[PDB]
Amino acid sequence: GNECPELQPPVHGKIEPSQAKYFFKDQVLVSCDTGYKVLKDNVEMDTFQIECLKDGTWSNKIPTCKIVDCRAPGELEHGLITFSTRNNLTTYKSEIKYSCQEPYYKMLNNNTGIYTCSAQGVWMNKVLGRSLPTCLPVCGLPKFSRKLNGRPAQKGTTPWIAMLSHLNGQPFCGGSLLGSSWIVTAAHCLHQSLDPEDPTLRDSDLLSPSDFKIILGKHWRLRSDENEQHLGVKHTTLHPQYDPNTFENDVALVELLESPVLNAFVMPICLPEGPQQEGAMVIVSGWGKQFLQRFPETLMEIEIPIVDHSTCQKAYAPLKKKVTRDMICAGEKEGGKDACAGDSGGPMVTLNRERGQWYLVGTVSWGDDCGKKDRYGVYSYIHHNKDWIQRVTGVRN
Repeated sequence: GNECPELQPPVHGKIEPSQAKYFFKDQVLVSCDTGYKVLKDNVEMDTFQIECLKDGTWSNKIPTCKIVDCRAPGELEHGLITFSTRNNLTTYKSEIKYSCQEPYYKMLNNNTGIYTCSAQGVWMNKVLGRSLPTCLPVCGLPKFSRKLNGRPAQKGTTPWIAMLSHLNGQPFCGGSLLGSSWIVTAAHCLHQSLDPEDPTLRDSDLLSPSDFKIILGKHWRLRSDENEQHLGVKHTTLHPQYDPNTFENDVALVELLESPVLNAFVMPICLPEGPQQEGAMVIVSGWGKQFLQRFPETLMEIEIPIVDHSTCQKAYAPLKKKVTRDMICAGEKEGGKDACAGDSGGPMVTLNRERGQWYLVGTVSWGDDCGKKDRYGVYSYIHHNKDWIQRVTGVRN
């Protein structure tokens, strides 16, 4: 030998140790700059080692430096990936952009959604870092308009209402879609009538996810739509302080087994962000006979004002029925037939201007027999238990 030829550092790389002349048994590591790695026969490596042989030749040839590949970006549920070039580059320094599926979803915290391929082969966002953005369900924004009591509801104007039916489709309660997977309803909808001689709620009384289903995007009471989504039930949670005899905290939460596809006919209703006032106008909807002579063919609605707590209590006091602070009343005049509005668990909503958003004020309560509640319509004051609901479902407006 015994000297080996001068070595050429690869592009975007280097060689160590850097000697003026190399002689037998000398060794060198070939490495690459930040964002690049050594490429030897399609195997990536931090360094590759060469040595000077006795005959004066190097053990191998200088490999090359290949740019790092962040590979395929993480999937954003309800979101979209938009590359910053027509070639969809997933390599070092390249960028992509996450966008939520408008208008049915919006990005949480309005994160830029921009991710860059880092030197360590990971897509990184300035704020979240490695974590992906969150696409939230847009609530209370109906896509169909209102033509402008008692009256059949216009198709598409109540995309949040849920029908709690038997496995065959027979309704027995109402409900509202919250977030992506939750149905808020009345606690007394989720258990069989208790024994008058032993009025205590027990687990066997509760009905199971196998006993009923949820139907969304439904307009006709008995007829079928193409918009109807029949979903199975996963689990149910009645309010911890639900009293089936006084109907205190008569609110419950149904976790759907599979989530509905959000569209022009199926969207969640917004949670309350503040208490309601006396005289405030609300809308109550349902499929029951309600204030009608006979059962309707389509969903029904009625715009009625809120009644101040006190006046309600006073009207029910002579009947030994205590209207608790977790309850809200509505209607026009006591015994005015509009105290029978809605189905148990059904929604009571109102408009938040100029937010142009609808939100849930209460759920129909005190049972499905209006004779036992003819003074005023009593509902589970959602505002009162917003914390528990938000705590359990993890839902945000």
